[PDB]
Order: sequence, then C-alpha cells, then structure tokens
Amino acid sequence: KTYEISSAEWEVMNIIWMKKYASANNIIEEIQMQKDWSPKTIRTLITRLYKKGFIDRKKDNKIFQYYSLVEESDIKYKTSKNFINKVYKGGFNSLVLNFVEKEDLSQDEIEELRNILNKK
Amino acid sequence: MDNKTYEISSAEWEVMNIIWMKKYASANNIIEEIQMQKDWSPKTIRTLITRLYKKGFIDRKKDNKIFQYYSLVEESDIKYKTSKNFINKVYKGGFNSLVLNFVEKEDLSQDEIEELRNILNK
Ligand SMILES: [Cl-]
Repeated sequence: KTYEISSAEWEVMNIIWMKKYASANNIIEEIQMQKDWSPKTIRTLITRLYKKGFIDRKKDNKIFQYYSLVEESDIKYKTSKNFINKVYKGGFNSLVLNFVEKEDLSQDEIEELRNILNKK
Repeated sequence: MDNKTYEISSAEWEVMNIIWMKKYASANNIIEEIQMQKDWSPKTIRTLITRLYKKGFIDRKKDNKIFQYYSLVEESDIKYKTSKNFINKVYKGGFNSLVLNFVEKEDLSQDEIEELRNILNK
C-alpha cells in the first residue's frame, strides 16, 4: 500500500516526519551524526523516496525542502503488522509477552504503558 | 571474535518456527510442514535450511541415517533482539511508541486489552 521501505529509508523518513520540511543538506547532517554514509549514498536515498512517491518538495530559496506524502502512523502500524506476522505467528500479545519477559522495564515505563491501554 | 551477525528473512522465520515447534526436525519433516501453508519447492526449502545452518542458527545430529535439525539459538532471545532492532529502526527506540501506535489503530475489544493488562501486571 504505502509499499516497501528499507532500513536506511526509515532513517530519512524519520528525520522528515520530525522536522516536517528538510533540505538535502539537513538530512545529510542528521544522518551523519550516527552514520558514516557519504553524501551520495544519502542523496540517493532521498532520490528513490521521492521517485517511489514517499516524499515531495517545494523550492524555498533555490533550495528544495522535502516533506512526507505518507501518514507516519499509518505506515508504521502497517509495517508493525507485517513484522508481527513474520516473527511472532501473527500475535501482538506474543510480542509484548516476549518484550516484558525480557526487558527490565522501569516503573515509569510500566505506568506509561498502563496509561496507553487505559485510553480506550 | 563471535560469529558474524545476520538478519533472518521472512521465509527463514517460517523454517525456524517449525524447528522450535518440533525441537528436532529432518529436511523432509520441514519440507512437508512448510508445504501445508506455502507453495515452495523442496529445493527452495532445502536452500533455506542450508542458509540457516551456514549462518549458525541451526545444527544437525544424525539419528538413524537421517540428519535432524535443531536450533542453536534460544527462541525468546533471538525474537527479542529482532524486536529491539525493529523498534530502533522504525520507532526511534520506543517500545512504548509501538504499543501506542498499535492501540490507536486496532479495534481492540476489551478482552484483547485485558490479557495485555495481565501481561504487564503479572
Ligand atoms: Cl505511496
């Protein structure tokens, strides 16, 4: 639907959804805080996501600024659903049992998650 | 110096979940189980078994004159790690974010909800 998307694309997309509008050079800067990717490798991620229809762009200055054409929450939920079907036999509850049985969740985190369920 | 880290493809997960369910399974046991749900060939399936063996995820003992495959990886550990990477890739690292987006979007009757409450509290 909001179709396939690779690990490195998730990173570009995440920067865009958080910043709302971002230039190439912005994306390169943030990406490069945690990744040793060259500008060309990054610029090619922007190019594909633009071609695939995931993001678009306005020309503020003579400078292109990219923005999402995909709803963040929709593509993340769909992705999570493919993932849960792939790994955990199609059960979200299995995922949570696994996580909880294994992380040493702090009381604040426990409470937050309670607050999340209790919101209907 | 630990062995090379690998990702597991969707079709490798189908194989590994059969291995974990059966504890010990031959190539023929796996082929048959897989074919019940999927139209993949014997060659295809043996290719997945071979890839997982080469990757270190599974090994084999010869009972009778027949290879029997078993996991080298604890199921809950590997699925947790896989979940953590996936949360770090998609959700900025917030498990809370994944749970949130999933409650905002599924239609959950409150008996789905409760077993989650009890996964928390218990
Ligand atoms: Cl699209």
